[PDB]
Amino acid sequence: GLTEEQRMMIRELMDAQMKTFDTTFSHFKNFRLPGVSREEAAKWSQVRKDLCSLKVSLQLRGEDGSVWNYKPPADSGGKEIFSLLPHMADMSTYMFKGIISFAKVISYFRDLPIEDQISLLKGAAFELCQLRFNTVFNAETGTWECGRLSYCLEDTAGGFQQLLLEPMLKFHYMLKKLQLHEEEYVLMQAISLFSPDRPGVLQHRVVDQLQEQFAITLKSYIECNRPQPAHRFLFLKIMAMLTELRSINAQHTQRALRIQDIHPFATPLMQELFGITSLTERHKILHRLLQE
Amino acid sequence: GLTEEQRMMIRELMDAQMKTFDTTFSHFKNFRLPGVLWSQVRKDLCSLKVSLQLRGEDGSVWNYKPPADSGGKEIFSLLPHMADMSTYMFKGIISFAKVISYFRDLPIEDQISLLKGAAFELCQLRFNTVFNAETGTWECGRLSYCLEDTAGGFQQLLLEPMLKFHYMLKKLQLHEEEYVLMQAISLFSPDRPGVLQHRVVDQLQEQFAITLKSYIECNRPQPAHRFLFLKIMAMLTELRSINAQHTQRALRIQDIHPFATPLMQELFGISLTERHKILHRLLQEGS
Ligand SMILES: CCC[C@H](CC)Oc1ccc(C(C)(C)C)cc1NC(=O)c1nnn(-c2cc(C)c(OC)cc2OC)c1C
Ligand SMILES: CCC[C@H](CC)Oc1ccc(C(C)(C)C)cc1NC(=O)c1nnn(-c2cc(C)c(OC)cc2OC)c1C
Repeated sequence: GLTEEQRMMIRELMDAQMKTFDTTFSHFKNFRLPGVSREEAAKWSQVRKDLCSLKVSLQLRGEDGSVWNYKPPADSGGKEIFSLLPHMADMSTYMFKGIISFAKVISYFRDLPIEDQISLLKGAAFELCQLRFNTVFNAETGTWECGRLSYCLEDTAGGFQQLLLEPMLKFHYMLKKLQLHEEEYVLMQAISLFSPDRPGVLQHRVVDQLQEQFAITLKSYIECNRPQPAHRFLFLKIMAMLTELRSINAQHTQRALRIQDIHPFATPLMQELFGITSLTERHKILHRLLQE
Repeated sequence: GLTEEQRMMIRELMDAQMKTFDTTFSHFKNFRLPGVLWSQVRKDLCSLKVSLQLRGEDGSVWNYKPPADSGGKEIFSLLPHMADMSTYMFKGIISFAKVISYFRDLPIEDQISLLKGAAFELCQLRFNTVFNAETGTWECGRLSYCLEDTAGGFQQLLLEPMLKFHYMLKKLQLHEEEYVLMQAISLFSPDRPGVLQHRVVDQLQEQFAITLKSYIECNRPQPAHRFLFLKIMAMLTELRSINAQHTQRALRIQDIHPFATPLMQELFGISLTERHKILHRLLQEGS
């Protein structure tokens, strides 16, 4: 029931996803692991609050059948709270490079000016990484299954209710419950990627028209491939989830900047995304990875 | 009821133990770990199957579960690590003997022969003092070694003689003084290979055993501790037998998969000073 142009748009996105999403995480290697004033004190108090909501354990399953498991330390008012940040910095950097490659395969992104390509990727990096993370999230176990690596949420005294307080966790549980198709995920990525209101975008009207066509394709896909009355508001549910993900991005980017200020963890590519010291001069690694 | 010489002998051994047993294992570092990624041999290597817990100062916990047996080299996953732990324990044993006055006055080659013969036994006796029998775990400070479940429960595990020894010795509820006297009796064994001053070592061994018997009579009056001295002596005789069996196991495993540290190879080798140059150096050094 889709136009052929809509069918070709989905084929290009799905082809982009197939070439750039390492679903098994087999090529994620050489990552770090946790080892075997008053205004400054107010900074450390906010950071401790940020790191407490997303507590996870790390399981690494070996080829031989052995299992290494890392339980995080409880907070003792020290730097133990940053134990898993180097590993997560390597994981985030590995995910974003796949995101950069994803966008480059899309023709509409390639035809944009390089400065708008940077602004869009800078604005949607966290969101496309979270959207890809949702497809490997097991809601029954609260575990992100990244091939041999596993990230299991820790049982905070309170259960599901206390975890749902955190907007990041509620997002992953709510998005998983919609049981989306691969095509719907990749259309969510395109809609998030081609956001006209990202800071620094200049071709606003072109990006807005592209986003509209991606959203119309998603709306039309749901009408054609889902039972019509039950999924009558599925598109609007997806759009509300994307709007909430944009809010979570701003909050967590602010969290990341505060942590980076007192404890530097970000990789050089992450520093470009966060704004740490012209768009091309400010983001020289991203420019190179887009010019390849 | 102990003689003044017996009281001083217990005091020197207890002082020796305090100075040379790192119960916290705080100075055990730079050890190999399992990497991130035959009938009776494998049957025992499976009975002695343990998980490794590493607790960091911050409160974090690294846990290693061993691979299940599919033949292959998975059975040897923790052996390199266990060789480093054993070598660290034996270095503490060397220091324990060096501070004892009766040992340092022996010829250096008999010091080598005695340490070579009692190395496994003295390490097992120290390991028993950190063994939690209800949890089946050797609690070595930040490191923990927890036995893995197997088919037959306690009955199948008790088949392994080393595991049976640890459970039986823990049941006797021994005091530190009794452990350190068991160590002395094992250390000053006249019948160890290569010993020349047999008579002097035999006289030393007898006086350690007499002190242990006298200590038990003076401090252990309950019906629970009846025949306790003779039970301990029988346990030492059983441990000497287990030493021979497990030393042969180690030589067979070393032949097919090398795991031994350089100091362990000197112990396993069958002049004495030239044969054991590392042990010779550690004995010549000070405390
Ligand atoms: C494998 C899934 C893990 C789960 C999944 C939700 O996550 C964690 C789970 C636990 C932890 C703890 C470290 C334990 C607190 C962190 C995280 N998670 C991050 O450390 C993260 N997740 N995304 N990002 C990130 C990535 C990019 C490109 C970016 O560019 C603007 C900005 C980013 O943060 C603002 C980042 C930096
Ligand atoms: C804290 C552990 C206590 C448990 C209880 C026994 O042990 C294990 C439990 C499990 C495992 C597995 C690796 C899992 C099979 C091994 C071991 N144990 C050793 O790997 C060992 N234990 N002692 N020794 C040793 C030490 C010396 C000086 C020596 O000198 C001649 C010869 C030795 O072996 C013949 C050695 C080499």
